[PDB]
Amino acid sequence: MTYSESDIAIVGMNCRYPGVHSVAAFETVLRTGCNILDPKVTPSNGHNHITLNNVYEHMAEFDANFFGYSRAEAEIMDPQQRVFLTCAWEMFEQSGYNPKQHDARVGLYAGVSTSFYLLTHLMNNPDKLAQLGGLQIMVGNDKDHLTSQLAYRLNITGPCVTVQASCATSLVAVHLACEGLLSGQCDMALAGGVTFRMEEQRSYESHGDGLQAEDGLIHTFDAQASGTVYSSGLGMVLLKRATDAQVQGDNILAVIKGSAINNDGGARSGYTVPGVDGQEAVMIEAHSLAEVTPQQIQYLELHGSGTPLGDAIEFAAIKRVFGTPAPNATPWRLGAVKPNVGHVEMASGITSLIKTVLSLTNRVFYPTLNFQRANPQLGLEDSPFEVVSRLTPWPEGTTPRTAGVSAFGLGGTNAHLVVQAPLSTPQARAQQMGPCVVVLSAKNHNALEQMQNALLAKLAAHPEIRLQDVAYTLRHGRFSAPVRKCVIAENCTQLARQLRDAPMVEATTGCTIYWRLGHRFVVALETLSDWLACSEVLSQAVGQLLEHFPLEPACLQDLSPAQRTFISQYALIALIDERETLNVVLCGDGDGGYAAAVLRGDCTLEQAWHRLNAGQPFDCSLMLDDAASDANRTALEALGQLWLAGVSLDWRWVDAAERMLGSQRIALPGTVFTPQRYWVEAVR
Amino acid sequence: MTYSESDIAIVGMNCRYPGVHSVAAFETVLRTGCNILDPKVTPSNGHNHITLNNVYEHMAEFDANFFGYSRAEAEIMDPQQRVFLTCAWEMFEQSGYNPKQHDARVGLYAGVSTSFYLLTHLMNNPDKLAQLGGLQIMVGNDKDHLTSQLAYRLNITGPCVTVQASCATSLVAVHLACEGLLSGQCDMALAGGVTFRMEEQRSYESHGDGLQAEDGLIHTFDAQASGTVYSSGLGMVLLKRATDAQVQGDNILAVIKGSAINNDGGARSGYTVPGVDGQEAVMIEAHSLAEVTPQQIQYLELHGSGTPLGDAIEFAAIKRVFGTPAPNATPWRLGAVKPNVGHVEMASGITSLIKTVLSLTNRVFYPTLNFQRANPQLGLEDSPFEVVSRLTPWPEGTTPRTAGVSAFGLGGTNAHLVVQAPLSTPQARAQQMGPCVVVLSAKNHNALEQMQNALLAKLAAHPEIRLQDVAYTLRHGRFSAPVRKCVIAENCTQLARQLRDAPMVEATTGCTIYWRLGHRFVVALETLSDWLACSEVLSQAVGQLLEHFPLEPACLQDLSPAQRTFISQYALIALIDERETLNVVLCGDGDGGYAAAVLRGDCTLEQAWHRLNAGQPFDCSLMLDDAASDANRTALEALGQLWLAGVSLDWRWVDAAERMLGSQRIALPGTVFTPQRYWVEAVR
Repeated sequence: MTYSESDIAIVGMNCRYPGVHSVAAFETVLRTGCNILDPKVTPSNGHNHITLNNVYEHMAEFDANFFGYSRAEAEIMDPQQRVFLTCAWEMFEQSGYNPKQHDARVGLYAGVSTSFYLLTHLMNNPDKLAQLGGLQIMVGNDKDHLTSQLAYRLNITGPCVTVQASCATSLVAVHLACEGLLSGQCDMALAGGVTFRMEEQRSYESHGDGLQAEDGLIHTFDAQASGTVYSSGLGMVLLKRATDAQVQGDNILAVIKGSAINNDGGARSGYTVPGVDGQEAVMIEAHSLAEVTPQQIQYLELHGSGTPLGDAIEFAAIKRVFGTPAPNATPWRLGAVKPNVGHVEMASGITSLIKTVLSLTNRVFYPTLNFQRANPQLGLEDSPFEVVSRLTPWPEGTTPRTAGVSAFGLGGTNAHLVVQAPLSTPQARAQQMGPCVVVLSAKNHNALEQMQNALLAKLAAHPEIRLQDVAYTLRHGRFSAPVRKCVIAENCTQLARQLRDAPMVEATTGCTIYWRLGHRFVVALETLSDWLACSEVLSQAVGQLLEHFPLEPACLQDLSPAQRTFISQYALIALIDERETLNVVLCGDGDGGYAAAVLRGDCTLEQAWHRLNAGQPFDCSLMLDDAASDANRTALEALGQLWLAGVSLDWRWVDAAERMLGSQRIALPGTVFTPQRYWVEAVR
Repeated sequence: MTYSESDIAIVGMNCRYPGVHSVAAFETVLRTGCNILDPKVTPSNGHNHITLNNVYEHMAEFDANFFGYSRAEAEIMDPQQRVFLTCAWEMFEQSGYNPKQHDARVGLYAGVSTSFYLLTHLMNNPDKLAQLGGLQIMVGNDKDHLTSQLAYRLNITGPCVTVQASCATSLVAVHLACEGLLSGQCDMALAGGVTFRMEEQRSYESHGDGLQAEDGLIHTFDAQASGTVYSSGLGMVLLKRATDAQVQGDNILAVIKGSAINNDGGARSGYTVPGVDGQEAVMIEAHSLAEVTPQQIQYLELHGSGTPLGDAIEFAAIKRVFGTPAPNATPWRLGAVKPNVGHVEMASGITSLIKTVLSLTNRVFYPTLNFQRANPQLGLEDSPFEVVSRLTPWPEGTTPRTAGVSAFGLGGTNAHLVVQAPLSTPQARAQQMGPCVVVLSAKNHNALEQMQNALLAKLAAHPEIRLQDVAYTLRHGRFSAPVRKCVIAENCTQLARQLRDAPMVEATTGCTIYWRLGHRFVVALETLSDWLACSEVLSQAVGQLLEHFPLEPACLQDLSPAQRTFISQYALIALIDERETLNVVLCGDGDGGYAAAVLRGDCTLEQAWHRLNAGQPFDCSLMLDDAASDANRTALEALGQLWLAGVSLDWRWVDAAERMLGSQRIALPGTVFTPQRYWVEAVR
């Protein structure tokens, strides 16, 4: 079985919370069932003064330098935007995608809280408030820019939309992303949200309203639910069409089957009140679009605000949508993330979604905290529902592991997802040992060193990581920085000693590329066919020589070694010259001379072709010759020394020369930022 | 020919600018070629101090009362949000749609500037800054709420998304709207933007940067272009699937054939610089999706910022996309709205779009101001392009009147539309005189009076308005307020004297509805079939009597008058009781008695049916009887007096009794707001 046409694959995630600096770490919070807010309640004038760990300490830090910001620009730029950017770049790398260069169209769908940095900090520094130009202050803080910045810095030209929808924002984004994928507007999309609280917002005063918790604890669905608790947080995911992700060497974490967004409309007691009708509606719609009955969903990731009324309503809407299960079917499992990491105004939804994805991949229901006793008004006990309060393994059913994710925003804008485990990967992967081109790059040697050591460290830690993957990932999923290092290895072990002994090369732009064409250079049918398959211009010119367009593997096999030399030789240098006319000198040997004369431009292709069939020869250094080493290998090294010399390659070239089948994008170490503090203080 | 599946019809518009309070008025500005900003330049310290008419005077005013806001809520609520809401309600009414009640799913796609009200006014009233609760201040000002509020107040449950994309916002919204229509997520959608400048933002200091005009004039594409000029402004449109709009009595103003949104990505000299590549790309994409060659577009509505560089780039991108026209083809016409009403940060796009739609409907190219002499670097002269600087009629070609609309936002987020004149309306409209049910409602008599007079005024002004339309519009396009007035008229003339003589009736909820069923009540086949067609429950119950499900017109025609009485009679009261079980007393006469006994619940339908075929009778006041007057008429009055008594009707009931064919939604007077000032002042 393969993925459904409407199936959106999650191929990347990233998140930040106070003291939680990686998805991996977040997972740990969920697993160990930790509450990062660590609240502190002080009775205060009949109310409760509550202090939290709800501010993302590191917000001030940024590699302004790396992202091309002046220190000033960085200081007025909203932390939210900065950290979001950093995180995007990271996630892209971790998902095996070169942040600044994109084969396919990329969409940006994301939202952000108001810039309390602006409101509290910037606006209380009358100096920097004007000395750096109001317009730029706006560029630094107006929500609109969140996406536009990322689109600049990651050179993204797809749909680019800052989406805003109170608490639902992140999931609304996710939805609009799926939409933009399925519509075709983009081919891969980043969707997410970010909400940072300033230090001034660490505390809060509890009024007894039932909106904010009296005890600083989100007692989702618990009898003691007194309200919610707001925190800093950031979340994002990388989505693409499952059908594509399957064959594009993506690690499909999970699949959004269907999504929906709506509003409670006027079916509520007042603007800021949830609407059973609406939540019901959205869930129904989503489940419909994901073509799933409630019975086929095992888990639901609640909004779980911790507000008595909100919880009460949400659950009502749930009961309505789910109804009764098949006799003796296990109850529906309910969970909530907000107890763990607080309510993250914008990045709530995506947080829940991430929690879910982790729940799926790890095949566990993670505990929902502060749940000591179901709230009477839910009547959960009699219901076929139960809140998860212990790490418990996600049992396997006759249908896929499947969960629903709800984000119900203040103001009544709602979003719902159906998320499903991915297809089990039938991996009879006869991992082929063979030469692989491993490449690292950085902005300076010192970084490259660190990258090197980090990678080696990873490989050493995970001996099961296979080279095909590494080599691939380090090509497609990383940007070609100016300081480079390239190695051809047979295995991750060997690699260490090579990498270390290998030289670091700063691209010296615009040198002479010298080409020695040897007698024989017979590269593999696959390689040549893939190479030619990279350019219409070639495929035609060759199609005419072979009297057979389009070109087909067999078609090439008929060619004599002596010919395939000429053709292979030509093809490569022609691809290079096409992508970038650089200073290319040539020099041929026997069967090489022919190609050499063509590429030089002494004659036309067919001219030499006929002359080669007639046997009428002609009279940074690279060579192309079986004699020296396996043609294919000679090609890899050839390309490598090119890249080192600072030529721009289409990695497909290398991929085709490697012929590594079933290679995979993997999460490796990546860009090494050294960020500084960029912060404006409020002048008292 | 009919509309394409992907064709989105614009069926409503609305806008506000300083001193421009209606679309109609805006049109006047465009026609008369007026520049509302009326700048004033004062030499100042080597620079120019410029004062404008760029603040929307009335922002402070609102019918908080009408929309259910406490004066506090209103005072902290962002003017942008308020005026937007008011305008939405208005536009809905003017497009013939009941703002608070929606047959189909409605989507909200809209964006808003940062709340300078918050920043400048609210935040300088330390009192009201906390005395009314931070959370509510956020609810009042955070962009997120723009849509959510509207969704509440207009009881909209569709997709609800605050979209943000700098200058492109409004058009990005429009796009996402079309998307949500075509995707099916909604059935009608409001898309728009709003940007209000506070008084503190009226003037500005000209630095010579080339970003803001030195003379307070947007010289789009003109040699003297020194920059742009920012203003207050609001815009919105009402969109739905053309194919539907065609048959749903909408006035299709124009059609979006295709749309696209993208970003300049990294193809620019710096974050705030336009990217030829990107603008090129977006236009191309759009034109592709609208399936049009440049040659099939006559007009382009420029971004026309008035910044030398921005204009220069835009035009380059245009040249690239359009190329050369067919020999001796008239040149492409270029226009820009920003000279007329300034640059409206968020509502620029939608403004341009409206200008375009007006350009189309009025079949004219409106003048682009401040254009005395093309800017050298454009090289417009040689180009097959021509900036429109005179009201000039839009000639007819062999292909439809078709234009492109560009919105290129700072930060590189771009949007492009292809907008086309609608299909010419084949209106063989044999306008049928006949009885029509005209209904007015308001919150209090005093309002109802005003509404009355307004309406009569309109009708008197436009004697060509046909009653079918009026009566329809006043049913579907208006909310049933508690103070009501209902009339059955034969023509708009007659109507006046009826409306005046008619009583105003305050719905007294839960009175007794008395039903007299007369011997005969044979309503038209159409009417009965439509009535039954309103409820599955009925269509089945009758389908069983007639042994023919689904029901077909002919099927009913076979029924004897004496039967059709019983069935018609039943059907109506059954529909009423279905929609709302009210206290319904009954009383029958001959053939009536049968229905009466059924509805009373003495027997089951078929029980009386068989008894009627056997001829075995039984033994707020309304009656149902040919004897009194044409059955159909009797039904209209019946329904009317119901509605007056304050019953909730499905207007389809009335529509079906009227049988007015080809009725149309028309722009009449509507809800009468009496708004107060809600404003927080800055405490110095």
